[PDB]
Amino acid sequence: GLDLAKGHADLYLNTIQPQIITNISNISNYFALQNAIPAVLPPGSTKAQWLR
Amino acid sequence: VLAQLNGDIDKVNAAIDGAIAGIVAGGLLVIGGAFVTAIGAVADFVGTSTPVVIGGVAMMVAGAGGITAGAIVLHNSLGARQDLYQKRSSLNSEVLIATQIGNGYKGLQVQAQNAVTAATQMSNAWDSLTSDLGSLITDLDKGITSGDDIRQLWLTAADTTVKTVLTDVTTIKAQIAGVSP
Amino acid sequence: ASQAMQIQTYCNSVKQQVPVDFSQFPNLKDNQTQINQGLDLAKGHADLYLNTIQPQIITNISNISNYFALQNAIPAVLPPGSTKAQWLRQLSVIKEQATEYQRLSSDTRLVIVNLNNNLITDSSNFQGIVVNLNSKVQGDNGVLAQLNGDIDKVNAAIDGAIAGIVAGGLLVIGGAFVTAIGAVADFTSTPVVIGGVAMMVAGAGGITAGAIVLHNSLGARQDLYQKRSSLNSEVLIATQIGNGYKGLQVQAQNAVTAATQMSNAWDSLTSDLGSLITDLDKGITSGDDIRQLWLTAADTTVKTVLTDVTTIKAQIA
Amino acid sequence: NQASQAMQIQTYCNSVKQQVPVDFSQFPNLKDNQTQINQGLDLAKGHADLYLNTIQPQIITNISNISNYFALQNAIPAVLPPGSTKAQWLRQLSVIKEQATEYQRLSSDTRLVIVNLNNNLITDSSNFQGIVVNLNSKVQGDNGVLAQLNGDIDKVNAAIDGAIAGIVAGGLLVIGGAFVTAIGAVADFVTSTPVVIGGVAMMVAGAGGITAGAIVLHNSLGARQDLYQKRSSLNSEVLIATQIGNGYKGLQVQAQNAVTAATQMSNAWDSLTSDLGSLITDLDKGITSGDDIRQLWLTAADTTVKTVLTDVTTIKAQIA
Ligand SMILES: [Cl-]
Ligand SMILES: [Cl-]
Ligand SMILES: [Cl-]
Ligand SMILES: [Cl-]
Ligand SMILES: [Cl-]
Ligand SMILES: [Cl-]
Ligand code: NA
Ligand code: NA
Repeated sequence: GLDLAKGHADLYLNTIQPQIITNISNISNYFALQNAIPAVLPPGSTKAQWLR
Repeated sequence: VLAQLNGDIDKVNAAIDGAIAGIVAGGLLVIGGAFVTAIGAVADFVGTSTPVVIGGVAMMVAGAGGITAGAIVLHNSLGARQDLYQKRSSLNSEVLIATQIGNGYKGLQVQAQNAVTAATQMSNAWDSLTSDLGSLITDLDKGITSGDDIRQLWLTAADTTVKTVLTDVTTIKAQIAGVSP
Repeated sequence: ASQAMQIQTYCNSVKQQVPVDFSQFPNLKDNQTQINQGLDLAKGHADLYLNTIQPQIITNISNISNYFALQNAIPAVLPPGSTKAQWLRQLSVIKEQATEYQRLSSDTRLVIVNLNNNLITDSSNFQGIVVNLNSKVQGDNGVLAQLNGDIDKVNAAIDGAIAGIVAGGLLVIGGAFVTAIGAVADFTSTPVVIGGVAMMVAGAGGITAGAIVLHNSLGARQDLYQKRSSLNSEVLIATQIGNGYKGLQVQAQNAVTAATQMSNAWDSLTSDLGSLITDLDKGITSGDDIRQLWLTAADTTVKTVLTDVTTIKAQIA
Repeated sequence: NQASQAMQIQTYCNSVKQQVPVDFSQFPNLKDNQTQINQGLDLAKGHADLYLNTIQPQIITNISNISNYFALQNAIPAVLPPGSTKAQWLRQLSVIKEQATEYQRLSSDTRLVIVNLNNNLITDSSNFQGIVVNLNSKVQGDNGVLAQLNGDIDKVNAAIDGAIAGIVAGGLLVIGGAFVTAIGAVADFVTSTPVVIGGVAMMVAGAGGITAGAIVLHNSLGARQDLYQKRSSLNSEVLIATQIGNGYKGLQVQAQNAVTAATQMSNAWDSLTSDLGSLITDLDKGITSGDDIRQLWLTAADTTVKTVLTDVTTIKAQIA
């Protein structure tokens, strides 16, 4: 019973926890892009470019 | 099991109490008897004083019996007693640990359930972002908004709320690294 | 103290312990084999950390730390004077490099997993030692209570024996006086010279009887208080070692926390390198302004990798 | 080291969510405490979740929106700004007044959310106090009983001491009698039946005492064991109630602290609402007033915006 429980703990510690931490990198990256958009499209740029 | 062990301990402790009682009683009979045996002996050297010389020697034999009997039972018992009290303390510890593991599982179950909630909230947060970007794409395409005012939205957000999210990211990473940002 | 300093402390501390010898206590034979096996293993783990893992972690991070110190940014636009051809090679070489470092980061994390399990094992074996000692002492205390009771009871036998001896002595002195008055009382008086000598014989009886019961009782009492002194010694040793292992247990538990924090720190580095790899790859295979988007994002991401590097370096010092 | 108001509620929430429901199925005397605790807990977790993923974000949102708008409009033009028709100036004031009115409503709405939060916390705090009280009364009861059991065990120990005394007495009579019986027997082979009877009498009496004592003993140890099982059971029950009790006492404190924090949040939002109201009044009375009276009200509105910004910083502080 105990051995199995430790198994469950390991799965959390070495499979799920990293996935959660990766999630923070993904959030960090999404916002890196979002704040880049207005830096690469100068003031007054095609609706076409913006949509891409 | 525990009930049996306690029973076994009660017997051994009783045996030992008994033995010691024998030894105290024994000693008194021997001293008492040696006095009776000595008076009865120099009363036969003058009637019918054998009735007390027997009683006196009876006491001494009984006494010496109790003493040597107690001594056997005692030296014999003492080793077993330690073994019994250790068995009990061991069983108590092991039952307690078995219970603790069970409680541990219950707790882990709760942690996992809380993790589901948390993960679900994360999915929904991403879904709002995607859907909200979709709305923005639609609004631009239909001509409700332009890249000139959308730019201002994002830069305002960069000045405040997005900057805040980025801060929280640094802070979270620090706290799970055990470091002071 | 840094995470590494905490594990380092635990390791140095565990290595300094001495194996136990409870051969004088048959009741602790099993605790001994448990403690010594546990200890031996723990020292193994400690050595591995001190001479293999800690240096390896410091190494891998130094290499990463240096590379990104140089490449502290990503050119998003096309630097002054380069064919687009050269720029794509320069981005591709960084992407390859980053991929190599991601793998190293990921490998470091596996090392750390192993470290965590070693620490968790040690912490656990120690908790077990304390528990098993506690239960032996709990047992000995039940017994000790009984022995104290048993000693109190026997003291009665000894008090009795001594009473017999004093009673005897008084009869002898009393009788010797009656025997002496009865002897100079013909001046008719053999009835009291008998009573006087009877007293003396009875007295001498009580004295030699009491002396047997006494030498016998003191022996039963001495036998009991030897068992007690033995149990007291055993309980004292178990407690001494117990407290030792309780302390070690704490150090180990703290080490687990520290190792777990290290894991998380490396996971951020790996994930963040992944983001950088993606951003570069999607920038290398994209349109003119889409390229700039991804490369700008990659530049933000490098700043993040540098942050992750400082964090790991902090954990170490 | 003192934590923000939101951090305090956040802590309580995270703390309550991590609790495990109890199972006192081994203790019939605690069946009611169990259903009370588990219901109380379940509800509390509900409240916690609501705070963590709905209310706290809502509060942070509303304040961000307010914070941004007034960051831009950090002042009120009390005179006619360089190059504008009086007509344009009145539109610019009217747009701010409309905007402020919108924010006042949002502030007021946030306050209702907080009221709800306060009641949730107050309910949780109360349910917890109740749990502790009901556990305490069960333990107070068990302690009355325990005292009696200890007394009862002390009494029975007499029966056991007696039984053992009987057995030792018996043994001595048998050994004593076997010696008398043996001397009386080889005194009849030298003429002594009066002592061979006395000797055998002793042996029979002794064997009687021994087998009698053995019954009384095995019987008494059983009565004592029956009593100390009830005691060990009560001790277990008292120990569990105390363990959980102390847990709920602690939770109760966390909740009480959370109430205080939520109440402080209420008061902070009340100041913002009232202060926005003052700003709305000052603008409205400045838009419909004389030349220098207009300037009075608009100057007052400008002071009032500074005040709104202060109120905003206060709320932001409460959150971080
Ligand atoms: Cl060994
Ligand atoms: Cl490596
Ligand atoms: Cl041990
Ligand atoms: Cl009950
Ligand atoms: Cl709202
Ligand atoms: Cl309750
Ligand atoms: Na170990
Ligand atoms: Na709530």
